[PDB]
Amino acid sequence: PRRIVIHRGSTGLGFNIVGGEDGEGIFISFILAGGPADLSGELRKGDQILSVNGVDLRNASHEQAAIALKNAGQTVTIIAQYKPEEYSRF
Repeated sequence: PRRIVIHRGSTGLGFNIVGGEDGEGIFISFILAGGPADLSGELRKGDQILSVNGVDLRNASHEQAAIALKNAGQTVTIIAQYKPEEYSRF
Protein backbone atom coordinates (compact mmCIF):
# COMPACT_ATOMS: atom_id res chain seq x y z
CA PRO A 1 0.00 0.00 0.00
CA ARG A 2 0.92 3.63 -0.60
CA ARG A 3 -0.18 6.99 0.73
CA ILE A 4 -1.43 9.43 -1.90
CA VAL A 5 -2.41 13.01 -1.06
CA ILE A 6 -4.57 14.87 -3.56
CA HIS A 7 -6.46 18.15 -3.45
CA ARG A 8 -10.05 18.57 -4.54
CA GLY A 9 -10.83 20.37 -7.78
CA SER A 10 -13.90 22.09 -9.13
CA THR A 11 -15.30 18.78 -10.42
CA GLY A 12 -13.98 16.72 -7.50
CA LEU A 13 -11.06 14.36 -6.97
CA GLY A 14 -11.04 13.16 -10.58
CA PHE A 15 -11.77 9.46 -10.30
CA ASN A 16 -14.65 7.06 -9.93
CA ILE A 17 -15.12 3.92 -7.88
CA VAL A 18 -16.96 0.64 -8.25
CA GLY A 19 -17.47 -2.25 -5.89
CA GLY A 20 -18.45 -2.32 -2.25
CA GLU A 21 -20.69 -5.41 -2.58
CA ASP A 22 -20.29 -7.97 0.21
CA GLY A 23 -16.64 -8.64 1.08
CA GLU A 24 -15.26 -6.85 -1.93
CA GLY A 25 -13.46 -3.62 -1.48
CA ILE A 26 -13.76 -0.26 -3.19
CA PHE A 27 -11.85 0.02 -6.47
CA ILE A 28 -10.87 2.82 -8.81
CA SER A 29 -12.63 2.32 -12.15
CA PHE A 30 -11.96 5.61 -13.96
CA ILE A 31 -9.35 8.36 -13.88
CA LEU A 32 -10.43 11.74 -15.26
CA ALA A 33 -7.78 13.07 -17.65
CA GLY A 34 -6.08 16.12 -16.15
CA GLY A 35 -7.80 15.81 -12.78
CA PRO A 36 -6.23 15.50 -9.33
CA ALA A 37 -6.05 11.70 -9.20
CA ASP A 38 -4.59 11.59 -12.72
CA LEU A 39 -1.85 14.09 -11.92
CA SER A 40 -0.91 12.32 -8.68
CA GLY A 41 0.98 9.82 -10.83
CA GLU A 42 0.13 7.16 -8.25
CA LEU A 43 -3.60 6.40 -8.46
CA ARG A 44 -4.73 4.02 -11.19
CA LYS A 45 -7.58 1.78 -12.28
CA GLY A 46 -7.47 -1.37 -10.18
CA ASP A 47 -6.35 0.33 -6.99
CA GLN A 48 -8.31 -0.69 -3.93
CA ILE A 49 -9.04 2.29 -1.66
CA LEU A 50 -8.18 1.05 1.84
CA SER A 51 -8.80 4.31 3.71
CA VAL A 52 -9.65 7.98 3.23
CA ASN A 53 -8.30 10.42 5.84
CA GLY A 54 -7.82 7.44 8.14
CA VAL A 55 -11.37 6.08 7.72
CA ASP A 56 -11.22 2.36 6.87
CA LEU A 57 -13.10 1.57 3.64
CA ARG A 58 -12.07 -2.07 3.09
CA ASN A 59 -15.60 -3.31 3.85
CA ALA A 60 -17.54 -0.18 2.94
CA SER A 61 -20.56 0.01 0.69
CA HIS A 62 -20.24 1.95 -2.55
CA GLU A 63 -22.40 4.68 -1.00
CA GLN A 64 -20.37 4.81 2.20
CA ALA A 65 -17.17 5.19 0.18
CA ALA A 66 -18.75 7.87 -2.00
CA ILE A 67 -19.83 9.75 1.14
CA ALA A 68 -16.35 9.44 2.66
CA LEU A 69 -14.78 10.93 -0.47
CA LYS A 70 -17.33 13.75 -0.53
CA ASN A 71 -16.72 14.64 3.12
CA ALA A 72 -12.93 14.33 3.11
CA GLY A 73 -12.43 18.07 2.56
CA GLN A 74 -9.95 19.79 0.30
CA THR A 75 -6.89 17.70 1.26
CA VAL A 76 -7.65 14.01 0.80
CA THR A 77 -5.22 11.36 2.02
CA ILE A 78 -5.80 7.98 0.38
CA ILE A 79 -4.15 4.70 1.32
CA ALA A 80 -4.38 2.66 -1.88
CA GLN A 81 -3.17 -0.77 -2.96
CA TYR A 82 -2.90 -1.94 -6.55
CA LYS A 83 -4.83 -5.20 -6.80
CA PRO A 84 -5.32 -5.96 -10.50
CA GLU A 85 -6.69 -9.40 -9.79
CA GLU A 86 -9.68 -8.78 -7.48
CA TYR A 87 -10.72 -5.77 -9.53
CA SER A 88 -11.31 -7.85 -12.67
CA ARG A 89 -13.16 -10.66 -10.89
CA PHE A 90 -15.40 -8.59 -8.66
